[PDB]
Amino acid sequence: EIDPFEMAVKQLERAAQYMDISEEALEWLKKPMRIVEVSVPIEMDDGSVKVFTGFRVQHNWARGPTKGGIRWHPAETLSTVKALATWMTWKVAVVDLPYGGGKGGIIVNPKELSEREQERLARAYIRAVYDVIGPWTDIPAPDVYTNPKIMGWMMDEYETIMRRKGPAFGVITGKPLSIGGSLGRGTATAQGAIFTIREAAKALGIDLKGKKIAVQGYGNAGYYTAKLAKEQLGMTVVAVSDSRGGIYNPDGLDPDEVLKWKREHGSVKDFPGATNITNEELLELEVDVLAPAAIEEVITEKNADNIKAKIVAEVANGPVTPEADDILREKGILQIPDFLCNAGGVTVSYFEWVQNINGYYWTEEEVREKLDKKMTKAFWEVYNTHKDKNIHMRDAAYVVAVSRVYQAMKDRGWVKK
Ligand SMILES: NC(=O)C1=CN([C@@H]2O[C@H](COP(=O)(O)OP(=O)(O)OC[C@H]3O[C@@H](n4cnc5c(N)ncnc54)[C@H](OP(=O)(O)O)[C@@H]3O)[C@@H](O)[C@H]2O)C=CC1
Ligand SMILES: O=C(O)CCC(=O)C(=O)O
Repeated sequence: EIDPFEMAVKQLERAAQYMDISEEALEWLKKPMRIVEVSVPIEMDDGSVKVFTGFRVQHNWARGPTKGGIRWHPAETLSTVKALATWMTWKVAVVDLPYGGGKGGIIVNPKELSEREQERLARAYIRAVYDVIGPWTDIPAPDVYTNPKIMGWMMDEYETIMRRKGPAFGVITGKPLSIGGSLGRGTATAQGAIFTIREAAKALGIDLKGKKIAVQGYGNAGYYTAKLAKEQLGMTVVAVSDSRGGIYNPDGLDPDEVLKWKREHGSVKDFPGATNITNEELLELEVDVLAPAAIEEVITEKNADNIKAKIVAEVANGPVTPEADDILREKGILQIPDFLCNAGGVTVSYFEWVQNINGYYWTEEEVREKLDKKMTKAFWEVYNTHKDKNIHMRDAAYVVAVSRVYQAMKDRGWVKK
């Protein structure tokens, strides 16, 4: 139940309800512009040939070449890929990139595939979808169960097929630094989230120096968010959690020590000098910034009234339900929309694509400054729409993104109204 695509269409329809958009443009936006389903045959280590199902959905390319990652998950469906491409369209539109929306995926369990089999899978996927991808057509990226090594393999296969007739480095992002990689990719999402948190604090008029932050989820995104907050913003990290449990310390925590203790003991549980807590009561501490960077849909009707965070930074992909959205807005809580808070990753991916296209590569400082400018401008545009239209922050972000895409469509002459 609860079809993925249908939910995206519903959301797109809730967004259009707050803005003036023609019916033909909305109907165009409700349909992906191109969907490609291909068979991906690879040779297994036992010599047998197995055929996998691969997807490549390009939702819209009015603003430019489509952008989106490739997922290798056993539960991947065409509907999920279409919904994620639709969401990626708004994600690149809100942060003002010359990109469209795209997405790819292969129905495969990568846990049971060896390195050689994974390389064969990546190369065969490239051989299957070469005709619909390119540096100026469709730029894939890392995603769940996919890493930069697979990006390098895919880029090498694309370069082999294209015969080095153009910027083969720019066809795919997230590559290793040795081959067309970009500095600052590892901490892109956390850096963008930190920039949006700083801008939100500036908007609310509060100083983050010496304040408290709780991060729910301690993956790369959560750990880097906590570390960057403590370093740059000067905030005090109070509570973190893994999939198992959480810890509490009112005097503060050192993210590096927590990470060191997490990989050593396999979990964040039972950290010395800290009190063991659960995610459900961790979301309820009185803090100024709360950053859910974990399992989706963790804030609902049950716990919406108990949130005491002044700012909620949705690092994860939609951890707050729309009814919880309304409840939090009624309480005077500033929410950064999920596809705006974690837009730093796609922005750094765009920077990598620009570097590959141009043949000139930037330093860490230049990438950080450009990311700062882009994220600050996007957040301030969203907040200004919020204030002007008297709508929710998520609604304002949807309004901005759909307005940009609609203007791009009207300029091309695709829609006459
Ligand atoms: N990675 C990125 O570049 C960006 C990520 N996002 C979204 O953000 C989130 C984090 O990013 P990512 O680095 O990929 O995640 P990771 O795979 O690196 O880490 C996953 C983490 O969340 C924890 N977790 C899983 N389920 C729960 C749960 N039910 N309760 C509490 N903690 C849980 C895991 O715990 P444990 O350590 O015990 O396994 C782990 O700490 C994801 O949801 C992702 O989709 C979007 C923006 C870009
Ligand atoms: O870099 C990209 O194009 C996709 C990265 C991503 O998964 C994201 O930013 O949500």
